[PDB]
Amino acid sequence: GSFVEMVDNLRGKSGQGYYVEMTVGSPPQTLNILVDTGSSNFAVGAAPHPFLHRYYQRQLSSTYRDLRKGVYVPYTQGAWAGELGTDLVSIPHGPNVTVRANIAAITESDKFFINGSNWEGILGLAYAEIARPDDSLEPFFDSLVKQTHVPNLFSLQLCGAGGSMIIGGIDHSLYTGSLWYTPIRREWYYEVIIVRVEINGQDLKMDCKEYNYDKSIVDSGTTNLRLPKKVFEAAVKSIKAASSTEKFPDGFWLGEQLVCWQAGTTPWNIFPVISLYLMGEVTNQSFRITILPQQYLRPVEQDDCYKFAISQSSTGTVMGAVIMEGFYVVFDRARKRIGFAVSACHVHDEFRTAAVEGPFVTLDMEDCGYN
Ligand SMILES: C[C@@H](NC(=O)c1cc(OCC(=O)NCCCCCN)cc(OS(=O)(=O)Cc2ccccc2)c1)c1ccc(F)cc1
Repeated sequence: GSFVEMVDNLRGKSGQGYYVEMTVGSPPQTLNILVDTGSSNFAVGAAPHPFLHRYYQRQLSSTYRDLRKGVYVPYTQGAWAGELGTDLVSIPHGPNVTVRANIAAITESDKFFINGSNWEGILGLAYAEIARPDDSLEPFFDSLVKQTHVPNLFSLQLCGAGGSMIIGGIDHSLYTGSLWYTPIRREWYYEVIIVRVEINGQDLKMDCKEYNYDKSIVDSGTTNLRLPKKVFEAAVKSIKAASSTEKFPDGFWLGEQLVCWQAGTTPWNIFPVISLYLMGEVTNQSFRITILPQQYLRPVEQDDCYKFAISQSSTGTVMGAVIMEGFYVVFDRARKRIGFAVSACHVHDEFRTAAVEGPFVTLDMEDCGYN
């Protein structure tokens, strides 16, 4: 395909975050940057840190421009403090352009960087509304689109146990079947609306407003499929019931205890598939994405240990890596929609595969959103 050079430009397959190489400053300073659709700030470690192998050295960049303003960004897991500036930025295995972007030099941090993760910064791909200090600090992708010809669209193929980030388009070799789109409800986080949830085909039977209580987002920076407390509780009960041929401790379901199997003997078959129906592009029409235990049971560095990766949240549903690793996801910003298609690299077995199917009839989907 025409976008071949961007294929396989991500790393972090069996790791702690998917990252892409980004070259900043002049002379060139390339760093590993976490791909995060759950935030909107581009920031890079700029001082030595125990978990960082390399960092941004502003004094060595002749093109660096100090903005003379501090910036602080808290996340679900950790936070960092830094200094704002702008510099030249290019993505070697991404678009063939170079833009001057806002860059936050991370000088201090608390539980942000992850030991052994190999990434030294973060690329917040969400919208300006949630950028810090405020929405006036233009995010990287916004700069890319405004300064260049690059189409306002990117797509992610996260390959778990690194993947491809196609910028400006789509590569058809990354998925099979059809692409199904759900509207981006509002441009801040990549917010979507979930209208129905099934465990092995069985409806969880909860008011859809509960599935999006507060909000539902697609976030490549979050490991798990996080669900509102009420939904999490009902989901776990149903999953346990469907996998009753085997019993596991309560801690396993809370992500506190790991369960290991002899190398290559994990009974994937005893666990149910999980389906999330998303609002479609046509009135009263929806489609569903289905993941396998290979997606929600994550390996932990002759024993194969796994952690149940569906957890609870008090800030809404978060469709993280657990969801994204089963699909090729198209962030069509230009048409305010997110597309899903079965990923050509998703992990499965000879009996089941992840799926994206439709259409389905779902009424009153507009009422599912939180106001
Ligand atoms: C990068 C990594 N992300 C995480 O481990 C990560 C990020 C989160 O919130 C967003 C956030 O903090 N974004 C800010 C950027 C990340 C900062 C991390 N301190 C929440 C989160 O919590 S969780 O519900 O998934 C349970 C959990 C906790 C710790 C480790 C694994 C799983 C885990 C990640 C690992 C694997 C992936 F496939 C994708 C992402």
